[PDB]
Amino acid sequence: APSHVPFLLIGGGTAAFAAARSIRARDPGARVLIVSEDPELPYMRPPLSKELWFSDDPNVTKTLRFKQWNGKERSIYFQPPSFYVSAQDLPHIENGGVAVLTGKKVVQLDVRDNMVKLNDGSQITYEKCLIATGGTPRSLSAIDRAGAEVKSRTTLFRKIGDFRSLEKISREVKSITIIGGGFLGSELACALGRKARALGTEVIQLFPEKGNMGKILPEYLSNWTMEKVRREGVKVMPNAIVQSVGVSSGKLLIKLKDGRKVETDHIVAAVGLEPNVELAKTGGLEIDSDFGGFRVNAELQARSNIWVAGDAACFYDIKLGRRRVEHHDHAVVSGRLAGENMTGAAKPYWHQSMFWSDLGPDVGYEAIGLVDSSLPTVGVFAKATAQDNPQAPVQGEDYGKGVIFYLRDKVVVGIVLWNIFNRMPIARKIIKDGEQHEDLNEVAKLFNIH
Ligand SMILES: Cc1cc2nc3c(=O)[nH]c(=O)nc-3n(C[C@H](O)[C@H](O)[C@H](O)COP(=O)(O)OP(=O)(O)OC[C@H]3O[C@@H](n4cnc5c(N)ncnc54)[C@H](O)[C@@H]3O)c2cc1C
Ligand SMILES: NC(=O)c1ccc[n+]([C@@H]2O[C@H](COP(=O)([O-])OP(=O)(O)OC[C@H]3O[C@@H](n4cnc5c(N)ncnc54)[C@H](O)[C@@H]3O)[C@@H](O)[C@H]2O)c1
Ligand SMILES: NC(=O)c1ccc[n+]([C@@H]2O[C@H](COP(=O)([O-])OP(=O)(O)OC[C@H]3O[C@@H](n4cnc5c(N)ncnc54)[C@H](O)[C@@H]3O)[C@@H](O)[C@H]2O)c1
Repeated sequence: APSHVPFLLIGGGTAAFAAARSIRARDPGARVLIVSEDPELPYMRPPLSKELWFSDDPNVTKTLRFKQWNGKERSIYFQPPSFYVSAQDLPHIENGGVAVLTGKKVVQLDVRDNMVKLNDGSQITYEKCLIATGGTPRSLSAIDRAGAEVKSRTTLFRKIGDFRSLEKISREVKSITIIGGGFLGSELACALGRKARALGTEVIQLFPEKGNMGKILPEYLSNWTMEKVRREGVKVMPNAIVQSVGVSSGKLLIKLKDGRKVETDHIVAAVGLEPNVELAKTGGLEIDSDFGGFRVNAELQARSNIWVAGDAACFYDIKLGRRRVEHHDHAVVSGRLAGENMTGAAKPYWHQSMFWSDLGPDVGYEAIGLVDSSLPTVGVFAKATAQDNPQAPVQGEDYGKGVIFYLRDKVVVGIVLWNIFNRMPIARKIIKDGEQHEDLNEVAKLFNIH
């Protein structure tokens, strides 16, 4: 660990890596240090809830290689270890390169003196710095307030480590319960459901909302989705409010506020994330009270010499207003954009990032913009043409293929492409134009629906 380094990147996930690759591309001589709390070198997370589960290789938990949707096999890691330079070496080695100081944590930040202090006492000074701290899984107070007995049987899910433990458990218990109906809970339910199909074991998913992906999708579509998650071999329990959790003769017992009791062997809790904003205290950086995370401008800049990117960044979108996005692709785009800006670029966030998700073979979608079920929607499908806050939506209908528009005024500000491939460039085009559209059935033709 050197005492000075030109570019300091705090946090060793997706955003930070994208930043490093970007800086090097715009300054082929650059010297970049990543300080990373995790012992692991930068890796992507999506395969931990999706592809690593569907691998036919039994060695998959050691190899950590997966197949992409298009044949090509690869590693979970961004680069092979042999592509980074030592932390000690980084000041000298000609041409520079990227170093990763693994297993250390930044615990104090002094913006005045361009300096960080590590948890071991080390101090580093910097010319340019990026916070890319990500966030931590939220906990359930019903679990927080229980005993060792309970907590020992409870998983949060974020790291490679978590994928090794849960994969092991799935192979040796009879029943697992997922608590949460968002992205992680739902994707996990499917992966575990396809696994339980072989052994005839059970998988329960329960949550407060009426159906999966309640905070993202309109009610009709969220309902349609839940039915598909069931068909993956999952026992879905909507409208469940967890009251308490204890053990009874070696088993977990979940008690719902409705009087029902759920018995199970293990619990995974997917109930959102808390953005990692500890450094904001000592650094004296503005936190956003509405969205959470560090408040930064359109260029991801907080103070001079310091930028924020990824899950921890609340930024200004010139086109869609202030936001904070927590998705893989956004981490890449914003990390890459901060890299450019740390090497003088000065460009505002403009190329919109996107996301995607899959729940069994029949639910596959991509999305862009402000995609929030609390906004008015207009949806258009190969069966019906439904509006929600050309008529009001009917559950039980066929919703296998369509596009859903999310509105502010007459302006489309978010789109979800529902089992439709290869039309993302047009979704981008529509968000960018920001026209007040007369008839959205016209706009929908752009996506081949009809
Ligand atoms: C299982 C899983 C599946 C996902 N799948 C998808 C998907 O399919 N599609 C999609 O769009 N998104 C998905 N996401 C989101 C994706 O994982 C991105 O990683 C995340 O949105 C952005 O990563 P980031 O670099 O901003 O933060 P992170 O990847 O969280 O990295 C931050 C790193 O900083 C370290 N750190 C924190 N504080 C400090 C500190 N103070 N000092 C030093 N180090 C610190 C943390 O340990 C962490 O390693 C998924 C997430 C998970 C967990
Ligand atoms: N495909 C994807 O984009 C994808 C996949 C996996 C993970 N991720 C990321 O992983 C992170 C965390 O995943 P997540 O699904 O936990 O976050 P999330 O925000 O999607 O989940 C929020 C869900 O937590 C549940 N919840 C909140 N409070 C609860 C409570 N008190 N009791 C019971 N349930 C409660 C609700 O069901 C709510 O919908 C997110 O950043 C997510 O974007 C994304
Ligand atoms: N779009 C997706 O469904 C998807 C899937 C996995 C990962 N990602 C991630 O998103 C980022 C860039 O997005 P991208 O859209 O250019 O990724 P990509 O390179 O996979 O896109 C290529 C095209 O493949 C299309 N496609 C056609 N048939 C598909 C199928 N059967 N299953 C999945 N996709 C199919 C997608 O719609 C996309 O337009 C990358 O980080 C990538 O890893 C996207």
